[PDB]
Amino acid sequence: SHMEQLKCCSGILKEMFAKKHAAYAWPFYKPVDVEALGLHDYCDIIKHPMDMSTIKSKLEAREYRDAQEFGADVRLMFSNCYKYNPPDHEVVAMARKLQDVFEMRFAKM
Ligand SMILES: CCS(O)(O)Nc1ccc2c(c1)-c1cn(C)c(=O)cc1OCCCCc1cc(F)cc(F)c1O2
Repeated sequence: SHMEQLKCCSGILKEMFAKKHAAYAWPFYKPVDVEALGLHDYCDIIKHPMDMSTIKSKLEAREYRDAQEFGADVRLMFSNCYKYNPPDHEVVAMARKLQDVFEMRFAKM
């Protein structure tokens, strides 16, 4: 059932927030602060922004029908990072390391 699927999704996000992955997961914790980072072109490039706190809030509010909808927002968060930032940038390599953790956990359910 989708009820048991969403419970596993809470567990995946819990690992993503844990101190174990904190070294590369921290730039995805809260929404991208465009004013603090000085990213003048971020809103023009990224139409649908996403972060781990928004996914955590949408999960508690039962905004996802199934595990696929949760995975769609998690992948949107990574896809936005790959689209905006340069390929050689630090945050892109951090996104790949966090996605390695997500893809492995998301597949094993
Ligand atoms: C917690 C959300 S925040 O409050 O906005 N903090 C926050 C801090 C640093 C960030 C990001 C966000 C960030 C994240 N993501 C996913 C993006 O697509 C774009 C970003 O900014 C790019 C410009 C800064 C360059 C940067 C340089 C480094 F050496 C490490 C990074 F992690 C960097 O990136």
